[PDB]
This record gives sequence, structure tokens and C-alpha cells, in this order.
Amino acid sequence: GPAFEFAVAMMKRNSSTVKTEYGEFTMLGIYDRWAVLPRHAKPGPTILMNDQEVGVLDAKELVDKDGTNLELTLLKLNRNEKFRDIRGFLAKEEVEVNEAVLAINTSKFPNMYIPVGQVTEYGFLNLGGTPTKRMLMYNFPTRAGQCGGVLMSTGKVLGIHVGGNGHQGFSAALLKHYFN
Ligand SMILES: *[C@](O)(C(N)=O)[C@H](C[C@@H]1CCNC1=O)NC(=O)[C@@H]1[C@@H]2[C@H](CN1C(=O)[C@@H](NC(=O)NC(C)(C)C)C(C)(C)C)C2(C)C
Repeated sequence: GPAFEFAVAMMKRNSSTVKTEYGEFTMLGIYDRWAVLPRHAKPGPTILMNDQEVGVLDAKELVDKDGTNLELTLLKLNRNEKFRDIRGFLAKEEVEVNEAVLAINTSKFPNMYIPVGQVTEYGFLNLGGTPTKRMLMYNFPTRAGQCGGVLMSTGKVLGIHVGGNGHQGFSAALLKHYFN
């Protein structure tokens, strides 16, 4: 209830639809002109953001201290408008909740909200054959079209949807220290 209300407002204010050469994704703006995509969006020097051409000033593919994959790409966007600063809503470590909402904003799943239930700290996963850490797990059969999906609870942005195995979905944890 409060989680759906939080998610609708979060997506209204900070989400957009992005097309890269590698497909269509939900993109979350974090602060200033920094957004996050799943790494496998592989954003070029230019992106479509809500059907408009936008330049990518910088692109950091995130890895932990061992160089392990986190499956997140931070993007600096060449635009005048700035994102509402949502770093306050990002945890310092992986959040587990009994009740989460996954919010999608593409052409395929426009403004849809999925109650995914319990989110558990999964940690390690071989994702696309790349070892990956900091994975949050929910028992939902996620499909193509949901990557970049934003995983939320009341007052919390928990992570970005990056993968599934047909029965479970996995989000990369969106941790505060990524955006210092
Ligand atoms: C996402 O890009 C999208 N278009 O929505 C997509 C979401 C997937 C597709 C089917 N279910 C989902 O939630 N993500 C991917 O395709 C990522 C991408 C490539 C592989 N990948 C996967 O999620 C794969 N899973 C996987 O590696 N399976 C394990 C090994 C964990 C058993 C797969 C096989 C495409 C579903 C990369 C770069 C991680």
C-alpha cells in the first residue's frame, strides 16, 4: 500500500524509458545528471531517453574491490534538467524486505507495478556466465522487458532488476557508496 504509493511517485519523478543498441530498459535517475542502467544495456555515446537523443558524458561499469561484476552502469547525461536527489533512499548495505514492489517503465510494460513478495540477500550468482555479487532475490518469473525495473519498499529504493532464471528474479543492490 504505502510501498505502491512510494513507487508510483518515485517512477513519476525519477524514471524514464531508455533504448540502447542492446534493447529497451527502465532507467532510474539518482541525482544531478547521474542515472543507473543494468550493465548489459551497454549504453553508447548516445541513448534514446523517452524517444529523445541524449549524450552520455561518462559511463562507469561498477565492480567490487575484487573486480567482481555488480551488473550496474552509472551514466552522466548531457541534459539541462537535474534529477531529484534520491541518495537518501539508498541503503549502505543490502536490504531484505518481506514485501517489495518492482516498477517497470518501457514500451512493452508501461507504468506497471509488480508485488514480488520477500526479497532475500542472494549474494553470488553466475549471471550471463559472469560471476556477480550483491544480488537480491524474489520469487517472480521475470521476463525480457523488465531489466532496469526498480525494486522498492516504503521509503526504500532497494535495487535494479538485472536478470532471472524463469522462476526467480534478481536485482543488483543500489548502495549509497556507489554515488559519493
Ligand atoms: C533484461 O536485459 C531484459 N531485456 O529485460 C534481461 C532480463 C531477463 C530475461 C529473461 N528473464 C529476465 O529477467 N536480462 C538478461 O537477459 C541478462 C543479461 C545477459 C543474460 N541475462 C540473464 O538474465 C540470463 N540469466 C542467466 O544468466 N541465467 C542464470 C545463469 C543465472 C541461471 C538469461 C539466460 C538471458 C535469462 C546479461 C548480460 C546478464
